Amino acid sequence: ISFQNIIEGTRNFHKDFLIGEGEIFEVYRVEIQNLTYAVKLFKCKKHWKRFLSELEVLLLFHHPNILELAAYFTFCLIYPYMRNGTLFDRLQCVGDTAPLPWHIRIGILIGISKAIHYLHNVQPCSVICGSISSANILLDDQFQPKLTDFAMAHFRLWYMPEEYIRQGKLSIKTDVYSFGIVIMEVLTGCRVVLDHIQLRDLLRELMEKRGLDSCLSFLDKKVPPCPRNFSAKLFCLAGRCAATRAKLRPSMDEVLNTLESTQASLY
Ligand SMILES: Nc1ncnc2c1ncn2[C@@H]1O[C@H](COP(=O)(O)OP(=O)(O)OP(O)(O)=S)[C@@H](O)[C@H]1O
Repeated sequence: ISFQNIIEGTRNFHKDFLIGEGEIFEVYRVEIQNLTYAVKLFKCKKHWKRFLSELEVLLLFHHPNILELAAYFTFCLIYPYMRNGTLFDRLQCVGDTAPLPWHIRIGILIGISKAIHYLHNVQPCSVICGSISSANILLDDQFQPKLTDFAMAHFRLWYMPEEYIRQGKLSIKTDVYSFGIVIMEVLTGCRVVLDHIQLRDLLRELMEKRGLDSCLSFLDKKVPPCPRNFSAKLFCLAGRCAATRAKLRPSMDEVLNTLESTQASLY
């Protein structure tokens, strides 16, 4: 609420409160009364335009699965603290946390797809998210997912498709492509790059040569296998989302409906 609040809430930015740091922000945990926050300390015109883009999105649009801006000062942005961390960290079991069970994994994918579906259709101009990734998906105390990072958003590089890298093109289908790779991480528990090939290339090669049921062998070993058709629907959906040709990718609306029927077969 005040900046004085952030100094006290961090014991003046003591290291005990430092969460981490990226390219644009230094990030601290802040305790203000009986709520916990993460403050992203704005640390180059490129940097600046990405700060504005983050502010623009979060001040105008709101969704249960988008991490909301609570306050800002101007230089910093304050968000509610997400105690279960990033999807990436949980898939990689950072800190020796237990692997996520399938019903949470599919719930995470559904929530994020709703957030993207909402952003792709907000009343004035639609929003292309631009930085969809397992790192930018945060998780609350019940593993409800929260989409974050709109520094690359636009109104209409492992996660980026060819037509973006090669020709600068950007669309609704950009987010679908990135989301497809996230599904691949969620199914396998692998990083986007493997110990040195890309997860997307490995799964696409396997699906073309050996069909959808052969990916069963790449399901995350740290849980018992999900049902066969759950796996096949999700690998299929991931492969289509990550297609090289944008025209082959489903809309996020169709993705959401597919994810939701996939969840039903789990129950
Ligand atoms: N609301 C939050 N709750 C918990 N951890 C958070 C929150 N916001 C940021 N973090 C973490 O703080 C650390 C640093 O954040 P980053 O996302 O790397 O910052 P950034 O400067 O926006 O990043 P870019 O993408 O590299 S510009 C990461 O480990 C994040 O997961």
